[PDB]
Amino acid sequence: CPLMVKVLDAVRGSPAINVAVHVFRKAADDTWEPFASGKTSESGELHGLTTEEEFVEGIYKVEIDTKSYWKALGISPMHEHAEVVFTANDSGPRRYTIAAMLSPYSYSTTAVVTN
Amino acid sequence: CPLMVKVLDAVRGSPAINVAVHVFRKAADDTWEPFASGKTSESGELHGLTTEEEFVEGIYKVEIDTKSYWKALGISPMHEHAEVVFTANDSGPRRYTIAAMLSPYSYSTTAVVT
Amino acid sequence: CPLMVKVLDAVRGSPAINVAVHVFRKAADDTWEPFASGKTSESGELHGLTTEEEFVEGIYKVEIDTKSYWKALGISPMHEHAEVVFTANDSGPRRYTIAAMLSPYSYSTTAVVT
Amino acid sequence: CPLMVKVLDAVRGSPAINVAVHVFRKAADDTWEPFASGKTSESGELHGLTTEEEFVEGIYKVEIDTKSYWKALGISPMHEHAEVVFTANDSGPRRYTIAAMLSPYSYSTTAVVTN
Repeated sequence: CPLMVKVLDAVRGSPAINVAVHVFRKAADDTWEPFASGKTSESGELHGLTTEEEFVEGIYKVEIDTKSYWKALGISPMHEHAEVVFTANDSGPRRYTIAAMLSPYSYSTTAVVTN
Repeated sequence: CPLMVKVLDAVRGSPAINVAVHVFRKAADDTWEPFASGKTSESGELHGLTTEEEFVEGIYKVEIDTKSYWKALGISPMHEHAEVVFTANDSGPRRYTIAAMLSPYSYSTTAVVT
Repeated sequence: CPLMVKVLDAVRGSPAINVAVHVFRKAADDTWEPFASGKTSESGELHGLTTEEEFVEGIYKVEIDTKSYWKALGISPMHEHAEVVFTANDSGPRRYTIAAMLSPYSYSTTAVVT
Repeated sequence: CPLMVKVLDAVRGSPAINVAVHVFRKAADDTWEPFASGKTSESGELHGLTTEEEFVEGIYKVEIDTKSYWKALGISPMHEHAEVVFTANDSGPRRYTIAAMLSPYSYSTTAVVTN
């Protein structure tokens, strides 16, 4: 499993469950073409987005629908979403985990890369 | 000053100076309309981007050229840039301080609203 | 001002006002020597804690009474209080801004050094 | 396993491996008594710190030696450690995961509490 996203609710101290996640890859021109999508599970994790065969080198965009997450709890948050754009597998295939920590008025998204 | 953007360097622990920041506002037709842009000062802050009259209710995108920042420090980052999209003034005028803390593999952002 | 502490509320997106802050410095015998204290203002900032003459090299602890802050807001937090411990001025005097962002279950802290 | 700590290096984008972690519990007096300790694995996680029987109600402090971590990588750190003090099991037994994200000049620690 080369790409996984883990989302945590730092305000309620719990996993961010059922959060929509969309992944895109930049095509040769300059457009973002749909690559994969899914929703986080009860543990706040999202596995199986793609495979080693499909996940080639490229610039990828991971957009987390944090707004719907907060609205469902009755909160109108600051951000429309949490997004990370990064280059993947530029020095060979790696396993990537996008770890996102959420709060209504702030968030962090970091790319954890392993061999 | 209703909108101020601050950028910090998580690796060196200093203000990220001379960083390019672009701000866009989403139009009725769903497109991104250029709003204002500038570069952070020695304190890592960007003031004067807009006015109270100009900064109406809406969805705004702040795009930081984090990549050029790292390049100039001799670093080749994994993150391509940093983008923060937020809804502003939907409950009346407010002053916003949008801060972004950078690292080659991560960014954190905060919004202080008063 | 060589040391400034700023506290923010990640739940409401505002400065955390009237937050108690206590600073200690580790003594030669390993005990925490009271150094300075105060409360955040309406901007969530606390200035004037110390001076260039008193702020010597050493290991400092900034203890933030997050608990009392939440209580006043009708919230019984799981986090008891934040402790930010750092070494200061070990390569000469520097100006430090210690910021802490709070939630009932978490806190993030940053340090800008100039 | 009621208490787990996971540490991530948000600056190098990897798990923070072999990081020492010390856990204390405030005793009836007002002092921090040793409770448990360990080192993070290659995944940056530390399991088996305590048991359901031993982890009773109380105020606990979890101190992560980030200073040694950054030095071993040749990176000068700002903080002595990343820490979290919290009341645990005050409303019955819970599972606690301390998620800490690290950078030389900043850290975040959030208690993820589940049933």
